[PDB]
Amino acid sequence: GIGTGFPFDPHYVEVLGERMHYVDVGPRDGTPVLFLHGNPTSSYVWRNIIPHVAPTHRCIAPDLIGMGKSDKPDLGYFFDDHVRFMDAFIEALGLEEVVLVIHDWGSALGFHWAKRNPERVKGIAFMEFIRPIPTWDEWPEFARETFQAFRTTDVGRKLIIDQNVFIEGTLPMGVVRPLTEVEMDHYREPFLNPVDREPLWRFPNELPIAGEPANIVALVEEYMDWLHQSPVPKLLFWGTPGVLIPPAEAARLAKSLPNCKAVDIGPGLNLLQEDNPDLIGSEIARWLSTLEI
Ligand SMILES: *CCCCCCOCCOCCNC(=O)CCCCC[N+]1=C(/C=C/C=C2/N(C)c3ccccc3C2(C)C)C(C)(C)c2ccccc21
Ligand SMILES: [Cl-]
Ligand SMILES: [Mg+2]
Repeated sequence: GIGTGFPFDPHYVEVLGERMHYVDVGPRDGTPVLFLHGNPTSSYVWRNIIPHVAPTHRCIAPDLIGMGKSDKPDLGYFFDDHVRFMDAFIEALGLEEVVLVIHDWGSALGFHWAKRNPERVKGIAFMEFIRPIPTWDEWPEFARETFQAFRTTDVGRKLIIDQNVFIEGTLPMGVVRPLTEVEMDHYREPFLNPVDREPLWRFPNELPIAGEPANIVALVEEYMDWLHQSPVPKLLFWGTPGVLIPPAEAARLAKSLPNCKAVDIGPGLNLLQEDNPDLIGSEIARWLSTLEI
């Protein structure tokens, strides 16, 4: 079956005065592989991919601030806040060069960090990643009405904060196969207290859709432009129908991105890791063996 356990010893590091939790497994030397989750997940989303990689490479998987087992400061939980904390996490572990494996808002962090630190990125594997969505028509039809509602202060907070819709509704709708209760309970655990749900609401309000917020559109356009001019090895996983990255978009990127291999993981929405962890993990391990690391 698909594993439901999380058999990783907890590690913590102090970051801007807060403790951040992270997985750290695999060999001690070499180039580490840094796995960045997004909304509304945690390092749990990588639990069945890490074991394919850990035999050959160090795997580091932090929980974003306010998420997973990381601390919950008083924060806006803006993308800008996550940039400060992730920048500081990477320096607090003393990382030098890395390979990135990134998803959803973790991909916006990873691509933005790579743009600003290009000499330190030896490869990027990515899936269901943040790109500009120029109009609402380019958001999947089945999810337009809900994300339009999320992007309000009254109805959106009632849904996501009061009723925990991103965890109880949106997350399962991002997986083709049924999630089981152990898996849901791991995703629920950081958010049992409603007042701890601000990241889950601020994130969809940061998504670059139909030109807003314009600062996030600008930041994401910048790292997409960087990506298209970078020789860094790239590995793109995509599913059908997808959510952020539909098949036609994956095919465009497979053509336009330098040094990019694309892999079709079969049926998939947003949390591709939950529908096909073994192909994602085995293809990352293979690709790592071809990098000059
Ligand atoms: C970085 C991107 C991450 C993507 C994650 C995966 O995304 C998958 C695509 O999105 C799926 C979107 N659909 C859903 O989330 C389905 C669940 C919707 C909420 C259903 N629901 C409730 C509904 C309350 C009422 C609503 N109102 C008034 C309204 C108005 C406009 C649009 C939509 C809506 C909804 C949200 C339907 C309650 C009863 C609160 C509830 C309780 C528990 C679970 C689900 C729901
Ligand atoms: Cl989101
Ligand atoms: Mg504090």
